[PDB]
Amino acid sequence: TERRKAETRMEIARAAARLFVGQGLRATRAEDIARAAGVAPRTFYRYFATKEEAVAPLYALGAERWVRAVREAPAELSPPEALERAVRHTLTPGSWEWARTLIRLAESSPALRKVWAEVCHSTERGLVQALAARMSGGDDNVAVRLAASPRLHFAAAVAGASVRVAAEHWASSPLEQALLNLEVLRGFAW
Amino acid sequence: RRKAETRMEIARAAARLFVGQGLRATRAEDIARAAGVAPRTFYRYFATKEEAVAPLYALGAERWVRAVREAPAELSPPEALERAVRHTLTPSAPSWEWARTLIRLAESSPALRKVWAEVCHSTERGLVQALAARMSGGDDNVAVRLAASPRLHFAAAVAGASVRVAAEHWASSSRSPLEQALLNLEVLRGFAW
Repeated sequence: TERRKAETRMEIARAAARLFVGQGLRATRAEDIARAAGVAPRTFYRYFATKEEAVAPLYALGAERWVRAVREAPAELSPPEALERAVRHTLTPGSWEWARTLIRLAESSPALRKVWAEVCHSTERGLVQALAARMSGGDDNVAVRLAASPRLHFAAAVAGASVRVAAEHWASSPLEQALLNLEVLRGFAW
Repeated sequence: RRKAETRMEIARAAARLFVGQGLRATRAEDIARAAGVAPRTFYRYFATKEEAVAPLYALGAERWVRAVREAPAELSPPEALERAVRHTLTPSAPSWEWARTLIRLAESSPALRKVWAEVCHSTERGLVQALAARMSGGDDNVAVRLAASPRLHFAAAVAGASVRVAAEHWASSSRSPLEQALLNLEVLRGFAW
């Protein structure tokens, strides 16, 4: 593995975030982010095509924590339990306000909305792979069948949406909403 | 204005090429040539080759939202939702067959997946406005309250996902997206409007 690429990507991301909240997206330019990250423009563009794409790593961070929390939940737990536990772990504060502002920024920028939508959408497949495993009964072979299941694809989307929508509303106006939202899966044919 | 006309011409050109030659083989410059436009003009509208398909995707998504809005007023939201799904996912095979291919392409390209995810997500806000109006009782003032409702935001997301997921599976296998979408929607049976 080489996480150095990954290390540098985050450093740039954290720089972009401070600037976007500090000065706004329009005022901030890709070149300014590079300066802020203590790196050359050529390097910036090696990793990101545009200023807005530079936030993705921060978003990915929140989303991966959620998926990991589902995967790491104790085996004995049921999926909706695992889902409830995951939500609570992430969205009950471990900063917090800075998250609120970064998501808030997406409401006002199409380009940032794209990044946000893209990160959340990617999370879905991961989440299917987490849920599939949990129900798998240990057989990877049995699991792979379930991960190709449209029913599971939809459930994953609904769980994702429960958190994402809450987060979005929280930012524009999250725990209480996400949990309320999840209730819609109560009956779900897992 | 003109932008949209131009944007679609480029998009149709990209699509023909992606199916004709594949995504990797095709470059942004080739799309411009195909669209009868200079590269500078291409980049005026799109940052990358994959972003050029968005207008085609937007087309399918706007059909779905429009079908919710255009449903007869007397219809209840879930009825309106049911009507929209049926309209949106009941087929002009060349038009239906193209869609299947373009969505299929997303399964194999991360960059296209981004474009696909972004178009479907945009649809959500439009849909909340449509649903809010339906329940509005005509008062825009009463409507705006409902459009700020987190319960409605979630329901809109779930309806969107019901169609999108079905569409995605439809594209990847050798059926009707309709059956899956409706099945998926069942999760809103007795949702609180």
